[PDB]
Amino acid sequence: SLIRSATKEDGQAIARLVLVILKDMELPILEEVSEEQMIDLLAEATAYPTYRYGYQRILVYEHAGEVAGIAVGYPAEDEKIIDEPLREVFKKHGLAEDVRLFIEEETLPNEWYLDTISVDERFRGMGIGSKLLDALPEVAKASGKQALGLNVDFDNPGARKLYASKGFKDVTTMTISGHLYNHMQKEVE
Repeated sequence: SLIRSATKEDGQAIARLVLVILKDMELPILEEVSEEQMIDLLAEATAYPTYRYGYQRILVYEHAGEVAGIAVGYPAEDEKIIDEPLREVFKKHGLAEDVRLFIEEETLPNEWYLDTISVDERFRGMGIGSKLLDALPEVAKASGKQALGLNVDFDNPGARKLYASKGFKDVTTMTISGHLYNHMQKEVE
């Protein structure tokens, strides 16, 4: 029902969705910090313009006036600065600043890079991811980028078919933390 860019008040909702990703990565920080505290830390980092999951980097899909899914991405040149805000928030809260997060080696030069499309578990099976993805060319374009890019795991040929059908084309191959990926791009107006 509504697609809009995230606001500062979408912090907790974005943080809940991001928690799912962390931990699916099995980040060791989740053994040391409770879920509730991790959500608070993430939400606070959300308020930084440059954060990986900063609201300014995020498109929201609103279903029944509630955050149902988010699409998150950034210019490729921003990849080395995106995790700094979360390290700053950790330092503020007395935690070690050098928590293991993402390996920052996944983009190609000159794309708007799609980091994640995440759909709330309560709203699966409703087309939300695929609609968020339809909205993304205009985001790349407004960013001055002529390519929108992404990585799909080799063992996700279903997702890869989905992106193919939306105009994405295989461009390279990457290995990140043992997993192999197809890097795909779609040209933008």
